[PDB]
Amino acid sequence: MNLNSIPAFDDNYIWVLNDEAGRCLIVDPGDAEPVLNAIAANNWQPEAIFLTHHHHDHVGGVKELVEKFPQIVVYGPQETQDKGTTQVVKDGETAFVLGHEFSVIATPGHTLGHICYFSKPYLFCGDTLFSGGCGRLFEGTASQMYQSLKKLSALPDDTLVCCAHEYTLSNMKFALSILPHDLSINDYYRKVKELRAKNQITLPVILKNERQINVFLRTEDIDLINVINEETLLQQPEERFAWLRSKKDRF
Ligand SMILES: [Cl-]
Ligand SMILES: [Cl-]
Ligand SMILES: [Zn+2]
Ligand SMILES: [Zn+2]
Ligand SMILES: [Zn+2]
Ligand SMILES: [Zn+2]
Repeated sequence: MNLNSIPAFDDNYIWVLNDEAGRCLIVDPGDAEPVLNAIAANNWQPEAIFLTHHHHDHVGGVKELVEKFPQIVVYGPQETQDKGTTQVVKDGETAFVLGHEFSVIATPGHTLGHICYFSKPYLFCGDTLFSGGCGRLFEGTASQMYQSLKKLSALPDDTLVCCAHEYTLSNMKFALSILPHDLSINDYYRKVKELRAKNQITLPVILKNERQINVFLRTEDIDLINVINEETLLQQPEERFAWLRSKKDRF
């Protein structure tokens, strides 16, 4: 398969995988217009849409896409049944698309019903995991997001993190506000700053690298533990997650 990105709105990406014949899988199409344009420009043959969660910026384009291409199957969680899903998927299920079996992983936190899709190496993790960050907890608890990120981080090292928003630079500025001396975070911040200064996409990222630069994946890293403890004594990695997530909310 071949990966493509379609920008939408201010900072969304609509990921598309295509096979050699041009059949395609479209992930979280919040705006149909750039998707329809890309389908036509590339002569793609739409097969499926994957939805990760119910927010407008991920689902708004479904109706128009399926009107133009009624053959599309729309896979999504129960919380998207009223957003155009025609095949519900749940934790531990799979969807067979473009000749590949995608695993479905429930990741409550950003929304309660958020799911991620994985077919090695591609991880479509929506708004759960971002490069350098994680989703805001609009519906779920910090415990849920902590457990969700633990599952995603346990995927293979070569996983390509295909998240939905170009938030990487802001995420790294937050990281430096917590760990200003951390060399890996500083180096990745500079790389990202330069990509964005040239208007270049920062995604996808390799999970092995991501774990080293993402404070939300580092709650057992002694360096982060120690810096947090200079302000608030915390012994549980899950507590460090909630402390970080609340700090980021205010940043
Ligand atoms: Cl809104
Ligand atoms: Cl978010
Ligand atoms: Zn393959
Ligand atoms: Zn969202
Ligand atoms: Zn909104
Ligand atoms: Zn979003």
